[PDB]
Amino acid sequence: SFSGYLKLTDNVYIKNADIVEEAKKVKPTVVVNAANVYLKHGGGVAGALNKATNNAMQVESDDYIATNGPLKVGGSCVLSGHNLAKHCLHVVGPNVNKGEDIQLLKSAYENFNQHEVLLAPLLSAGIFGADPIHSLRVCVDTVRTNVYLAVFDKNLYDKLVSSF
Repeated sequence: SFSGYLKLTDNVYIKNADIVEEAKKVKPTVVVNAANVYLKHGGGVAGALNKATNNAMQVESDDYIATNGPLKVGGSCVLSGHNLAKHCLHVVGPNVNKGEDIQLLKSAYENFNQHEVLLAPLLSAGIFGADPIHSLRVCVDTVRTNVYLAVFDKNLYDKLVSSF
């Protein structure tokens, strides 16, 4: 199972790790993707997860969008985890860099409560533009299921732990 995590709360754990490498090692039931409404996995965590699946995640996602249309900001969908996990929970956090409402970050984290255990990134962090310290706070105050957070950046990981 998950190893090397620092326990933050009863159910939230954190590790300085590449979520792709973490998924390949653990092969969790659920890996969370930092998705956009179109499921266009171009950069950040989404681009990295999609590249690890040899673009199979993007092919599957384009078929999902053709059938269902875009997700809502704060919403999610469950798709295959391919070679990374049993399932991928594509969750759309607000992108501050597109003027999206940061209060939708709580709604985005509520999607995690439908899964008993998840490997996840901090929603709306990185290229989505939100403050990762705020994202971790919303995560701990919203997610009640077991969430194993992978923070790629060591300097950000240290700042998150030291300011928690």
